[PDB]
Formats: sequence, C-alpha cells, structure tokens
Amino acid sequence: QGLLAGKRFLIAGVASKLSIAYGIAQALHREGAELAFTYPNEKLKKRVDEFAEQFGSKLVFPCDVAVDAEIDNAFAELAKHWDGVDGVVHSIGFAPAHTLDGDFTDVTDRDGFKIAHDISAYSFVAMARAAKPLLQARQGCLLTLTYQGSERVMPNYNVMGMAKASLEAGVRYLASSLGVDGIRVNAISAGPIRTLAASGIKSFRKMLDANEKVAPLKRNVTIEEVGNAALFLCSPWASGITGEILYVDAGFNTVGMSQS
Amino acid sequence: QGLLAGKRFLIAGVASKLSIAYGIAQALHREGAELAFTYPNEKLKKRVDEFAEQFGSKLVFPCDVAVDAEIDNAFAELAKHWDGVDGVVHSIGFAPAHTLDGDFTDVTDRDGFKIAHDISAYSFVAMARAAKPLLQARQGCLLTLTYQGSERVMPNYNVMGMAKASLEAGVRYLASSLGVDGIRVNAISAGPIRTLAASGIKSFRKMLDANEKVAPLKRNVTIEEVGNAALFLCSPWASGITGEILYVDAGFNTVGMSQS
Amino acid sequence: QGLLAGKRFLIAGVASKLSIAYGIAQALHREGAELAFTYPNEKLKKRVDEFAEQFGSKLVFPCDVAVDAEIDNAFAELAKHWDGVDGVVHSIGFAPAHTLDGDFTDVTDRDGFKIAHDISAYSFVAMARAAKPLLQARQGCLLTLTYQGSERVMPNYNVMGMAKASLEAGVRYLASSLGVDGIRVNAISAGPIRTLAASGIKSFRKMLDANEKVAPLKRNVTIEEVGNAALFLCSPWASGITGEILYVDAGFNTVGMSQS
Amino acid sequence: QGLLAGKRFLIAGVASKLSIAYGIAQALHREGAELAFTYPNEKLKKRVDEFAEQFGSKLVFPCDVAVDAEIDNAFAELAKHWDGVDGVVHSIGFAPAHTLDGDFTDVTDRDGFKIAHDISAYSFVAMARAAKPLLQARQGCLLTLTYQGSERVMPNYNVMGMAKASLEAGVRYLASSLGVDGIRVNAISAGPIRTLAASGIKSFRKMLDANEKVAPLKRNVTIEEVGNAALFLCSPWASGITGEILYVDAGFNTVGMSQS
Ligand SMILES: NC(=O)c1ccc[n+]([C@@H]2O[C@H](COP(=O)([O-])OP(=O)(O)OC[C@H]3O[C@@H](n4cnc5c(N)ncnc54)[C@H](O)[C@@H]3O)[C@@H](O)[C@H]2O)c1
Ligand SMILES: NC(=O)c1ccc[n+]([C@@H]2O[C@H](COP(=O)([O-])OP(=O)(O)OC[C@H]3O[C@@H](n4cnc5c(N)ncnc54)[C@H](O)[C@@H]3O)[C@@H](O)[C@H]2O)c1
Ligand SMILES: NC(=O)c1ccc[n+]([C@@H]2O[C@H](COP(=O)([O-])OP(=O)(O)OC[C@H]3O[C@@H](n4cnc5c(N)ncnc54)[C@H](O)[C@@H]3O)[C@@H](O)[C@H]2O)c1
Ligand SMILES: NC(=O)c1ccc[n+]([C@@H]2O[C@H](COP(=O)([O-])OP(=O)(O)OC[C@H]3O[C@@H](n4cnc5c(N)ncnc54)[C@H](O)[C@@H]3O)[C@@H](O)[C@H]2O)c1
Ligand code: NA
Ligand code: NA
Ligand code: NA
Ligand code: NA
Repeated sequence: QGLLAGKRFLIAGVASKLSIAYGIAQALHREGAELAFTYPNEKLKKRVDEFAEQFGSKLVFPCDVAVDAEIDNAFAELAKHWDGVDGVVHSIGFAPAHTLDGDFTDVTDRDGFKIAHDISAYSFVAMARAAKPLLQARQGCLLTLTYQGSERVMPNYNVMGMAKASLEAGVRYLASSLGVDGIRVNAISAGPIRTLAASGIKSFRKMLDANEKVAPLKRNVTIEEVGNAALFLCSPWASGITGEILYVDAGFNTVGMSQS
Repeated sequence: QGLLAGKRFLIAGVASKLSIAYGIAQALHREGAELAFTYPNEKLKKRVDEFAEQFGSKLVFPCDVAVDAEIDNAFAELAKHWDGVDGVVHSIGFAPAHTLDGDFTDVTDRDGFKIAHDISAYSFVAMARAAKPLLQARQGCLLTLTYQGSERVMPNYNVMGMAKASLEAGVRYLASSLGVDGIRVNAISAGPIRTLAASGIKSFRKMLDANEKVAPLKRNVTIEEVGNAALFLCSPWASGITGEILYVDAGFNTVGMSQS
Repeated sequence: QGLLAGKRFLIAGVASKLSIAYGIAQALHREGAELAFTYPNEKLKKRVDEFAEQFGSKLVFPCDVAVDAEIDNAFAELAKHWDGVDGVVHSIGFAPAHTLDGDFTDVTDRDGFKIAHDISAYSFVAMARAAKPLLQARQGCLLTLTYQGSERVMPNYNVMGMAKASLEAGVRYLASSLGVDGIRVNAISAGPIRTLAASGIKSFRKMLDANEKVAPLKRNVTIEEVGNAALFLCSPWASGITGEILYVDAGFNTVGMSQS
Repeated sequence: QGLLAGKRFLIAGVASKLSIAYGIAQALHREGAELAFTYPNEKLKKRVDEFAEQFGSKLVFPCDVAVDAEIDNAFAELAKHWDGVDGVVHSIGFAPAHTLDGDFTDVTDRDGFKIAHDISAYSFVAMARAAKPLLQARQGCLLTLTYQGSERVMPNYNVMGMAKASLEAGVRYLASSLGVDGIRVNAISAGPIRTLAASGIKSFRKMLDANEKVAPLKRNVTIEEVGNAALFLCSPWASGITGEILYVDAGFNTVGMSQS
C-alpha cells in the first residue's frame, strides 16, 4: 500500500509525456493515488484520454482556464464521481510567444500582459475557489508550479516573471484563506526542464547548459525529481507545510556567481 | 541651488494633499526640480491644475493608464515642452473595492484580478515604454510605489498583494532592459499611510495602531519620509542603485513577532 | 520495505523524547533506516544509549562539537562499522541563557556571541568536513535545523538570530562545495516546538499561543511533522533539492499581519 | 550649509584612499559633517591621522575591535570632545587569508570561523553598545557595510558569507533594540570594489569583469556611489528607514542569469 492509497488528485496541465504534470501524475499514481485530468481544448482531448488511461483513469474533463464556466463545470462534473478530493495540481502557464522574445520594455503590450497573468496566475485562484468544496471534504491541498524568474531576471522570460511573482503571492494569500479549513497551498519552483514549452526555442539548449554549469549539483533536474517533490507536498508527510515555495532546481537559486 | 536644480520630473498619481505623490512632489520641488503632472480623468483636472500651481508648474496632462492612447499622448504632449526628462514617478494603484474586503478565495473574481494588475502593475511598464525616449535623453530614472503585502500576507489587501508582487518583478525586468541606456528603475515599499485610499475604511485605524506597535521605531511613517526617500532615489546620490525595492516602513518588515 | 531500507543515518542532537532529533530518528527508522547517534557529554551517555536502543541501534558515540578531536573521533569510530553513510542530521544549537533574556544590545557579550556561533553554526561545517569521506561513499546528504529568527526579529532570541543566519549561509556554501560529490545539503526551518530548550522559560507558552493565532493552519507544528519533512529531505525523493531552507512552520513565516 | 551641517560622525575602517570608509568620509564631510576616526593598530596611526586631517579632523582614536577595552576606551575618549553623536559608521571586516582561498568544506577551520565572525559581525554589536549613550543624546544612527555573499554563494568568499549573514541579522536585532531611542540601524550591501582587500588577489580582476557584464547598469560601482548612499542613510532624509539592507551594486543582485 502506497503513501497515497485511497487518495484522489485532480491534475491540470498534461500536454505530452514531457509535461511536468505528467511526471507528477506518474509519482502520485506510483504511490497509489486515483487520478483525474483536465484538457484545455478539444484538440487535446484524445491525447489526454490516452494519458489518463496510462494511469488507470477515465476521469477526464474539459477545462480552458480562460473561461469561468469551464472551470466551474469541470469541478461539478468531477463531483459526480468524487465526494471529496485530496489535492488539486495546477501545472498551467502561458504567455503569447512575442512577449517572451526580445526587449522587455519594447515587447510587453497590455494584452500580452493580461493573458500571461490571467492564464498563469489568476487561473490558480479560480481553480482553488472551484475546488474548495471538494477540498474541504477531505482537507485536501493545492499545488502549483512556479519559476525563479519571479524573483530574479532570467533570460527569455519577460512578463512571465511578473506573472509568476503574482502566482507566488497568490500561494500565500490562498494559504491564509484556506488554512482554516485544513487546506494547505504550496508551490514548486522548478529548475528549467525541456518540455513542449521549449520546442522550437533555439536558445533553450544554451540556457540548460548554463544551468548545468552553475547548479551546485552540476546537472539539470528531471520531471521525476519534480514529481517526487510534488508527491511529498501532496502527502501527509507535508502536513506542517503551507504557503511554501519549494525550490527543486539542483540548488541553482543559491548561487550568486559561479567559478568560470 | 538644490540637489535637483535644472532637473525635470513627471509625477503621476496626485489625488489630494495626502497623496504619496504629493509628498514626493514637495520634496523634489524643494530641491529645485521642475515638475509636470498627470490627472486620471476630467473630474480631477482642476484639482491637479491647482496642485501643480503650488509647485510652479503649468505642465498638466490627462493620463488614464487604462488607455494605451492616453499614455502615449501624455508623453507626446510633455515632449513639446521638454527635450528630456530626469525621472518619472509612478504613484498609481487601484483594485475594485469588493476585492479588498473579505475572504481572498471567495472575492477574487477574474475582472477584479484583471483590473488590479492592469492599473497597479502593467501601467508602470506602459509608462516606462512611453517615457523611454525622454528618459534616454537625460539618462533619467523611473520610480514606483509598492507595499509589502507582495511578500507577506497583509490584512484587507487580497489581490493587491498579487498585483504588487507583479509590479516588483516589473521593477527588476525594467531595470535589466533599460540599464544599458543608463536608466535606473527602483521602488519604495512604503509602510501604511493615511491617504484617500483609506477614506471610509473602518479598519485602517486599527491597522495603523498595530503597525505603530510592531515597527522598531514605534511610529508610523509620513509622506515627508517617503518623499525624501523618493528624492534620494531620483537623485545623483542613488546612481549606483537600480532594481531595488527600498523599504520606508520604520522597520516593520524586519519584525517576525513583537513583544505583546 | 520502507523508503530508506538499507540506508544509514547519523543523528546528532537527541536529548529527550521531546527533541526534534528524536522525532527525526523515529521517522527515519519507521521507513527502514539503520541509525547511529552521538551524545554531548558523559552525563547524557546512558540516556542516549536508551534512546538508540528504542531504534534498534547500539552505535552511540561521544561528540562535544566544541572539541575538534571529538568530532573527528566520532566519525572515525562510526567508520569502523559503516563503510559509507546516507546522511548526517545536525540538530544541535546553544547559546548561554543570559544572551536570550533581555535587550539585545545590552546582553550580547563577546563570549556569548562566540559560543552561540561556535556551537550553533560552525559545528555544522565541522561535522560536514568530518563526515565527507563517509558521505562520498554513498553520495549521502546533510541536514540541519534552523529558525526564522535568522530572517526576522523573533522574541527572546537575540544572538541566536545571528547564529542561525550564519548557519543558513553555511548550508548554501556547503551545498556548493559538496554538490560535485553528489552530496545534498539542506535545512528545515521549524516553527516553535516545546522541547527541553523551553523548560523553565515562562514566556514560551505565550509565544506558542501567538504562533497558533498567526499561522495559516491555526495550530502549532509537531516533531512528527518536522520528522516527516526531514525524512523527505534525507530520501531519494529530494534528489533535486540542495541548498534549500524548507519551512515547516504551518505557514507562519508567510504572514505579515494577522486579523486581531 | 550642507545636509549634515552641525552633525557629527565617527568613522571606523579607513585604511587607504581606496577604503569604502574613505569614500563615506568624503561624502559626509562634503555635506558639512564634523568627523572622528579610529585606527586598528599603532602601525596605522600616522596614516589615519593624515586622512583625518584631510577632513579637518584631529579626533583620532585607537580601536582594535578584537579588544573589549579598546572599544570602550575609544568611545570614552570621543565623549571628552562630543556630548552626542549623529552616527557611527562601521566599515570593518576580516577573515584570515587561508579561509578565503579554496574549497569551503576543507578550509573553514574553527579559529578561522571564529575570527571572521568576531571581527566582521560581533564588532558591530559591540560598537553599537559602546556608542549607545552618545547616540541616544542626538538620536543618531548606525551604519555597516555588508556583501551579498551572505545571501547567495559568491566566489572566493567562503566563511565571510556566514559572517555577513550574521552581521545582517545583527542589523535587524539592533534596529529593534535601539529603535525605541530613535536610533536607526542600517547597512549598505556594496557591489565589489577594488580596495586594499583585493591587493594581490589575482582573481579579483576576473570577478570585477564578470560583475560588469551581469549588472543591469553594465558597470561597477564606486566608493563615491557607496559614499553617497551612506550619506543618505546617515541623513534626516532616511528618517523612515531602519533595519534595511540597501543594495548599491548597480543591480547585480537582481539578475538570475545574464545573456551570454
Ligand atoms: N519547463 C520548465 O522549465 C518550467 C520551469 C518552472 C515552472 N514551469 C511551469 O510548469 C508548468 C507546466 O509547464 P510545462 O513546462 O510542463 O509545459 P507544458 O506545455 O507541458 O504544460 C503547460 C500546460 O498549460 C496548459 N495551458 C495553457 N493555457 C491553458 C488554458 N487556457 N487552459 C488550460 N490549460 C492551459 C497547456 O495546455 C499545458 O497542458 C507551467 O506553469 C510552467 O510555467 C516550467
Ligand atoms: N497609502 C499607503 O499606505 C500605501 C502603502 C504602500 C504603497 N502605496 C501605493 O502608493 C501609491 C499611491 O497611493 P496613495 O496611497 O497615495 O493613494 P491616492 O489615492 O492618493 O493615489 C492613488 C493614485 O492612483 C491613481 N489612479 C488610479 N487609477 C488610475 C488610472 N486608471 N489612471 C491614472 N491614475 C490612476 C489615482 O487617481 C490616484 O492619483 C499606490 O500605488 C499605492 O498602492 C500606498
Ligand atoms: N524547538 C524549537 O522551537 C526550534 C525551532 C527551530 C529550530 N530549532 C533547532 O532545532 C535544534 C534542536 O533543538 P531542540 O529544540 O530539539 O532542543 P534539544 O535541547 O532537544 O536539542 C538540542 C541539542 O543540542 C545539543 N548540543 C548543545 N551543545 C552541544 C555541544 N557542545 N555538543 C554537542 N551537542 C550539543 C544538546 O545536547 C541537544 O541534544 C537546535 O538547532 C535548535 O536551535 C528548535
Ligand atoms: N570592497 C568590496 O568589494 C566590499 C564589498 C562589500 C562589502 N565590503 C565591506 O566593506 C568594509 C570595508 O572594507 P574595504 O573593502 O573598504 O577594505 P579596507 O581594508 O579598506 O577596510 C577594512 C577595514 O577593516 C579594518 N579592520 C580589520 N580588522 C580590524 C580590527 N581587528 N580592528 C579594527 N579595524 C579592523 C581594517 O583595518 C580596515 O580599515 C568591510 O566590512 C568589507 O567586508 C567590501
Ligand atoms: Na528580454
Ligand atoms: Na482577506
Ligand atoms: Na531582546
Ligand atoms: Na570556495
């Protein structure tokens, strides 16, 4: 019997086998959890159905986080199956491509800013509100994924740094709001990982190489390591932890300047 | 001859004599600066004309930061008078009243989130872009006002904490973008001060009293103290400082728990 | 088979059943670890022998961290039994009583400062160096215990805040030094817990009550929660994490001001 | 009449014209302050007498901060001339050369640790206590110099990172202790500057070059910029600021990864 035997988690953000959300699903399922999944649009439905089947789940629901009604409906549909949930994993972020490529001052337009914040930060708050009744029933938790571009300037990131800073403050405000219900709210700040987000981004290889040289462990992290940290934060072993941004970046954030 | 003799600053955010922006204007003008001002809507025009006259200025322009064209036009109009600017002070923030009163998870709706971030965070980026040519001409600086609800949960603040976290990351991304031009970008994180924002907010008195008990100096800060810190950050004496969030809160942020 | 089956850990800092180190021992042993223990002086030997027996261990060695030779000898003796170690837990701190009671400026004498730093911060570095060969053999990890008085002023703490800040920087420098060997180095920043340290300290009850009111979870943490977080950081599930200060304080650190 | 006309400051840490303390002295004197100086040992006396004369001062006293009696005596001697002081500047740090050159775990011995902390951190606390009566008389302030190796790993720094972390916590504890008297306590975290400390350190040039590439302003800071920031923090314009670590590093600390 695994650490999460008898427990239930909703996973939002699987896109491919490289997704952080996929690695999190694998780890939770490995420890005995039953899973449910959302997909962002109809074009992704069949792929997400396939991924869910890999984890023995047929609980798959549409959820475009741009749309209030879809968030509400995803949780209403989930509630037909589950009378309570042990956790909700938010592994969702987006900014228009143009905002991430070029000089910050020049390229950060209002709509680009709006979208980055709406999809990457507000959506976690909206999902927390929609999930609240199911979370209350089992004193379940919330988890999101952030990146240290929130706290220091990182390359090719621009307005996403603003949106992740917003998200991390959201983690804290949610933790204070929902803590009275026994609901913990945390984030993982992952080091860079090749996922669908990096596809066609020529500079990603160079950034990974630079990360590998700076990180104290002298290597890049994996979705398995992020997945295991997520497993921990979603488990009874993390019952004393809320409002926390846990860095899973092989120590990169702790270095100010590396030798060479 | 004052520290800012021959220098020029645009001040966005005067609403009343209690405004942080008013205290900043007073300090810059005291040290010899020539000033220009924006007003948010027609109802505020005559009041802002009056305030500007107090500082010997007739350079007063409309600028609703919700509107791209108005931001652009304010700087085009300013450029008819000034061929360069030594600094731009952004003292602008807003969230709908309902978002600041009640449980964070329950009250933080999408539009409330959007407005808080658009007006309180994005607007600084937009103003920086519009101001860039005038700032380049004199290697001028940018300054904004933030609050420590970005970093820790503060009462009656909710989504504004997310928006200020976004703003502070914006300070850093702007500093990296504009630093090559010699343009510094900083913020002051002010302790709580009674301004128009607190009018009719019953709990504000209690929060000020609590601040006064916790702060190492055992008193609340004033717009004169914030104004003098702004003067410093807008002056040649701060030429080595960029991307900085300077706390002017009588040390409040440094205390984890106070005796009694 | 537990998560730590076949693994070996040295635990320094058991004093009583209330000790943080005792809770950590319980959790590691629960998951299958074999344990070894140190004791600070002869008066504690029999008690530590008894505690070790509770965890099926007869590996008990003297180690007063004030004495270079004792640190070296403890690891030389351990190496007669173990050809490698999966982790070393440092749960050791001390400052003279007079330094923790009264006005910081008045009571912080040179010797009090020296002792606080020597025992609470330097000792972790010394133990890391002495443990290095055994840690290298299994790519084992290091863990220490810190308190958030390092980052913000906490009551009845004084020079211990300086010593914990030193310790946390030590975590980072150790992580960068030992990371090349695959050795991770982390800390837990625990919320306040009643242990032997609080015995006879009249104000401790009031501080716990205040913690309970501020913390988002509205309760105080336990050595079981700290123990489980330690288990995580000492396990393969934390392989992506080094140089990290993980807060296990029920979210206390995330709150700037609480309602009432 | 300068900003500091009629005000008095004690400067501890002048060694050569490159010293940070020398740049601070220049700025305070430029704005009308009367100055006093300490020297560490007899070999430095004549040089410090000469520097003091450059600022129109004959108030020069021995003060080896390793020795309790010398700290006390320096302030007793100063009090024969001054019935109150507006500020005390601590620009003193040291670690044995061997501790700063090589692998942190290998080279950080107990005595090296002890000295680094005693001279670089404890001495500020001791000087604050000795200065308290003179500071109380004018509600004067305290200022120290720190480096961001406290918060992130910086090269060729090792135990000094621990000692600066200790010092910065000391700033906070002092601010809480002395704030009731109206005494502010702050630090400047300076970017790297060539001073006597770098003489014969071959790698310093490379570290400066790396700093210059990363910093948002794309240049290194000077003692004039540090001096002007110190002037600010020692002036009435900073009356709202205590417990603060002000970064004067051309924005270096705000960057996580630079392009190339
Ligand atoms: N990969 C990294 O290096 C890295 C580092 C730190 C944090 N993160 C964060 O991890 C999370 C997962 O990203 P990933 O790297 O796994 O990439 P990914 O593309 O696999 O996952 C991103 C997910 O966001 C979903 N999404 C985007 N817009 C949406 C919408 N409107 N409605 C619903 N879902 C929507 C996508 O469909 C996709 O499933 C993101 O928040 C990302 O910022 C990634
Ligand atoms: N007063 C405090 O306790 C405190 C503490 C820290 C930071 N701040 C920040 O200081 C800044 C000034 O606030 P204040 O306290 O002086 O209150 P205020 O009401 O005097 O100033 C707020 C300004 O924002 C302007 N504004 C709002 N929406 C706008 C729009 N669409 N277009 C243009 N201008 C718009 C208002 O017109 C007003 O001039 C804000 O960013 C606020 O968050 C205030
Ligand atoms: N209890 C709390 O609220 C709390 C909160 C955060 C961190 N901490 C830290 O947790 C750690 C454990 O403390 P605890 O609360 O379990 O109390 P404790 O008294 O049970 O453990 C303290 C240990 O330090 C050991 N120690 C002291 N001087 C020593 C020396 N010279 N040589 C060897 N060992 C020595 C003591 O013998 C004892 O075993 C300490 O670092 C403490 O600062 C405690
Ligand atoms: N130069 C840098 O890059 C840099 C960066 C950040 C902070 N700092 C800090 O600035 C401060 C000044 O250093 P600097 O770079 O001007 O070098 P410096 O050598 O000019 O000044 C160091 C001072 O410390 C004094 N000192 C050392 N041991 C002493 C003792 N026992 N008693 C009395 N005085 C003693 C020295 O005599 C000297 O006056 C130090 O705290 C240093 O850590 C320097
Ligand atoms: Na960019
Ligand atoms: Na609230
Ligand atoms: Na005290
Ligand atoms: Na080193």
